[PDB]
Amino acid sequence: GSFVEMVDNLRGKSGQGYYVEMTVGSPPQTLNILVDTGSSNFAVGAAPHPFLHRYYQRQLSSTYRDLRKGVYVPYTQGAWAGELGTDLVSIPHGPNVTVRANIAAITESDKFFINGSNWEGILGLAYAEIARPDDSLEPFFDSLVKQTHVPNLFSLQLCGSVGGSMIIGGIDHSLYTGSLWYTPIRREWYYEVIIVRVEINGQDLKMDCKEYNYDKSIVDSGTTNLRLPKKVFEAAVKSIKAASSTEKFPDGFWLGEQLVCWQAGTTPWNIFPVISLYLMGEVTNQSFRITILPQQYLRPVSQDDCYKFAISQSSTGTVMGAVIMEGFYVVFDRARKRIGFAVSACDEFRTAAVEGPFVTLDMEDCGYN
Ligand SMILES: C[C@H]1C[C@]2(CCN1Cc1ccccc1)C(NC1CCCCC1)=NC(=O)N2c1cccc(F)c1
Repeated sequence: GSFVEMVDNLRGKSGQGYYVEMTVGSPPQTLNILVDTGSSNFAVGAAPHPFLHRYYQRQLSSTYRDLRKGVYVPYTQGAWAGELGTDLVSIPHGPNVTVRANIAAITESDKFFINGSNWEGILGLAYAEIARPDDSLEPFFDSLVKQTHVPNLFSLQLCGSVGGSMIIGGIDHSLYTGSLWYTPIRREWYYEVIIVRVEINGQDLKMDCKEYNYDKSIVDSGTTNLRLPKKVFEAAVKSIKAASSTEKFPDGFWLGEQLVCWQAGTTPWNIFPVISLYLMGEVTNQSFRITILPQQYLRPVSQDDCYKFAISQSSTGTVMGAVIMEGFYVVFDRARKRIGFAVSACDEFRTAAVEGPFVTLDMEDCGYN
């Protein structure tokens, strides 16, 4: 294929995110950057930190332009503070272009960088509406499309030391099998989508579909888990427990407070159910479903394989994190305001699936207002 040089451009450590090499400034300064569809800022570590192997040195870059404005980005689990500026940016294993982009130089942080993750910055690929300090700070992808002829689309193949591909400007047919099924991007802020039905081993969870998207459902490459709103998490855990009753697990396992380990190569994948998420399709009353295996929602943490239940509670809507994305080739079709899912080219009894079409009525009632 024509996008061959972008294949395998992602690396990472299990549960520590996927990173791409990005070259900043003049002379070049290459750093490993977290690929995050759940945020909108391009920000790099710019001062020594115990968890950083390297950092951006603005004084060494002749093309760096200080924007003379600070920036602060807080989250529930951590935060960072820095200085705004612009500099020349290229992705050596990405598109063959160089752009002048906004860059936040991280000078201080709290619980943001991960010890041993091998990444030193973050590439927020979501929209300007959630950019900090505000929506006037143009995200990297917007700068890329405005300054070059690169098509307004990117796609991600995250393979569960990890690897993957970020194809910028198109779709690589070698990265998937079967058909690509599209769900609309409801609103351009996060990559917001609509889940219309949930099944555990083919059994309908039978909740009002508004609950699946309360207060939003997002596609986020930067979040490890499948995060579910409290009511949905509780019903989904109750159903998963019942479907996996051939073995008993402590309550704390389902809450992520306890891990369960098995002798190398003996994990009884067959005892755990498959999870199906139905997404709103592109045609009236049409939906499709994506099916997740336990190999995706049970994440590996000697002669023992330890696992964490990677489905967790949220009070800020559903988050379809790397747990969900890892079974699929995911297309962020920004030009047509849609997200595509296909079976990824990366057991003997079951496989992750993308199936359709299904008839689902009143799907418009599933969205939060
Ligand atoms: C950007 C952050 C935002 C993120 C999820 C992960 N990415 C990526 C990431 C960053 C650092 C380390 C690991 C992942 C988040 N996302 C929410 C989704 C729902 C709607 C509200 C936002 N909440 C958090 O607390 N996060 C977080 C997690 C760890 C460290 C950190 F500093 C922040």
